[PDB]
Amino acid sequence: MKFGIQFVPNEPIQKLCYYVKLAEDNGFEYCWITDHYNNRNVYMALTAIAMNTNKIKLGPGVTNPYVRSPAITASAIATLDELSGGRAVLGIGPGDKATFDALGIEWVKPVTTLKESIEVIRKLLAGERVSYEGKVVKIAGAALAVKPIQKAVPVYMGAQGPKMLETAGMIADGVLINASNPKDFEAAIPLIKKGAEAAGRSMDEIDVAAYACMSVDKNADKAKQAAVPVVAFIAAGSPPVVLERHGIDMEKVEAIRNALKSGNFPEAFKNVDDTMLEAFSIYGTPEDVVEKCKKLAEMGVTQIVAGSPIGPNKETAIKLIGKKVIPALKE
Amino acid sequence: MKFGIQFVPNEPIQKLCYYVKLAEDNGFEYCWITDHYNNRNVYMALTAIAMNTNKIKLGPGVTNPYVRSPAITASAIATLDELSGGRAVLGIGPGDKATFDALGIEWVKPVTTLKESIEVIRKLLAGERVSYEGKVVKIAGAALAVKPIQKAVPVYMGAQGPKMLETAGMIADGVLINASNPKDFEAAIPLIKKGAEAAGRSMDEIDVAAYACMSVDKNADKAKQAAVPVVAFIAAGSPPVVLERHGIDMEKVEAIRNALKSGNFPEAFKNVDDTMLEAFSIYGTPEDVVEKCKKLAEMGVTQIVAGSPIGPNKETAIKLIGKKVIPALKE
Repeated sequence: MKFGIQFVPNEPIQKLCYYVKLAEDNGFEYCWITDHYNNRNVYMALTAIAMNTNKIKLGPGVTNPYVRSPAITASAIATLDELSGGRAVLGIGPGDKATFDALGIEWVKPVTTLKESIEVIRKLLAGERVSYEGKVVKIAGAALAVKPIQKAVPVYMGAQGPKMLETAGMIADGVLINASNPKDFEAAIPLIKKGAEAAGRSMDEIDVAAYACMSVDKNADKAKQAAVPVVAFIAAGSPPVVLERHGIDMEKVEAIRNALKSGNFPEAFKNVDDTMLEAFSIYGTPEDVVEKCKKLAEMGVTQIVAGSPIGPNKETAIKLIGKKVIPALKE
Repeated sequence: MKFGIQFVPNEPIQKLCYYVKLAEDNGFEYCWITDHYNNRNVYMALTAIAMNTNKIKLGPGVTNPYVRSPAITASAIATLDELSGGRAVLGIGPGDKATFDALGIEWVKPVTTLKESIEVIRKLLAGERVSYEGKVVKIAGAALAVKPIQKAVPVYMGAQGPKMLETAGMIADGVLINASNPKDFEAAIPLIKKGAEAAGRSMDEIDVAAYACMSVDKNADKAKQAAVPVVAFIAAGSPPVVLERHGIDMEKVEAIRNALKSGNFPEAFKNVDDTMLEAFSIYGTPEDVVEKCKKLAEMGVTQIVAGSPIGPNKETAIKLIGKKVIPALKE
C-alpha cells in the first residue's frame, strides 16, 4: 500500500518543509499540499518542499481549473517536476462554490472543465503546441517552453460524484477520494471502473487514493479527540447520500451544522459521536489504523493519504505512522 | 539611483538564482522576474531566488490580473514577502492580447481591471475581508490567512499608454516603463504626475522605473551586437508614437517586422541601425552606460532595470555593472 500525507500550507513554509521531509524519512511516498487562495501559495510551498526533499512525490492536492489558467498550472507542474527531479504529481479537482463566489469566479460545468483542463495540461506538459476548442477550455496555439522531467506527469483527479468518478476512471492516473471508510470506496470504485472500462483502461493503471481524515496515537482515545474537530466539519459538509450510506445520526449532524454557523465550536464538537468518527476518520492506535488501512486495501484503495490532523501532535504522529503503520502494510 | 535587474525564467532555476544572488552581491536592489505561462512559474522561481538571496527586493515583473485570480496573486505576494523577510514587490501590468487569445482569456478593460485588481490585492494584503463590487473585479468576502511582513507591499504598475500612466500616478508605488531613452520619460513622467496630482500624491512617493534593454561590455561594439537582437523585437513591437518620437527609419522597421514574421532572424537583425539602438537600449562601455543612466536620472527616472541581454555574457555584465556602473551612480 502507498501512503500519502496532506498538509494545508497555513504555517510558515519552513515548518511545512520539516513535516514533509519528516514524512519522507518515514516512508511516505506522496505529499499533497492544498491549494486555497487564502493560504501560502501551493506552488511556492512545493518549491521549498522540493528543495528539502529528495524522493517523496509531491504536488497540489488539489488545485483546480479556475484560480489559475490551466496553462499556468501546466508550467507550474513542469517547473515542480524539474526542481524535484521528476517527482511531481498534479492533483486537480473541481474547486468549490464557496471559494468561487468569494472570488467572483463562475463555476462553469465542473466535470467538463476538469476533463478539458486535464487534457490541455497533459498536452502542454507533453510539449505540444495546443489548439483545444472545448466547450469551456479554449486554447489557441499555446505551448510551454519549460519541460517536465517525467514523460507523463501523473494527474490525480479529485472526484466525489458519480460523473466525476467515471470521468476520473476514463482520464486520470489517480482518483483522490475524500473518504475514510471502506463503504465509500465500495460505492466509489465500481464507478471509477465504469469510466476505466469506457476508455479500455485497467484499474491497475489507476491509483485510487483515500484522502482520509487520519489521527494516530499510542493512546486510542487521544487519537479520537484530535479526530473530533475535523470529523465535525467533514460530517457537516457530507452529502446526505454519504450520511445515509453510514447511518449517521441525522439529528446530531444538524446540531453540528447549526453550531458551525453559530461560530462556536465545543458544542459542535460535543455532537460528534463514535459513528461519525468511524465513518469519516481513520483513528486510534497504530493497530487500529493498520486494520482499517487493510480493510481499505481489500476494497481497492491503493493509496491512503494521511490528512489532518494526522494525530494529536503532527510530528509525533508522522513518526508513529512511519515506525508502526507503514511497515505493517508493505505488499 | 536604484538599479533593478530583470530575468525571464527560461533556464534552470538554479542558474537564475546564481544570476540574482550575483546581482545582489553587485548592488542591484530590485529583482524582476517575468511571468509568462510558457516559462518556469514566476512564483516558484521567486521562492528559490528568495532562499538564495538576502536583501535584494524581488517580485513578478510583471504579472497581470488575468492568468491567476488577483486573490491568488495577493497570497503569492504575501508568501514571497514572508519567505524573503519582507522584500517582496508586486510588479503587475495588463498582460498582452497575444497571450490571452492563446489562453482563451478575454482581455476585458485592461486599465479598469488593473486598477481594481491592484486595489483588491492591496486590501487582501492588508488583512481585510474584502467586498469589492467593481466593474470587472468582483470579490465577495475574500480574506487572506497568510500575511505579508511589510505593512504595505509596493505595487509597481506596468504602464505604456497615457491612461495607464495616469492610473499608475494615482495608485501605484512604482511605474514600470518599458523604455530606455530619456525622450520616452520626458513624455511619460508628466502623465504619471497628472495622476499623482489627481490623488494628492507627491512624485517622491513613486518609483519611476525604466524597464530598459541594457547591454554593458568593456568593448562598446560587442555591447552593441548583443543589444541588436533584443532591439529588433522592441522596435517591431513599438507603437508608431514611439517610432515617431524617436525619428526611427520606418522602412527598416517594416523589414524587421517582415523578417520576424518570416521566422528568419539575421536579416531582421541586419536592419537594426544606430538610431533604434540609441532609442531602445542602454548599450556600450560602463562610461557610455553611466552617462545614459545620468540622462535618465535627470529626466526623473529613479530606478533603472537592467533588462535583457544585460550584456554579451550576463554574468560578465552583472559584474561589470556592479563594479563600474552602479557605484558611479550613488546619489
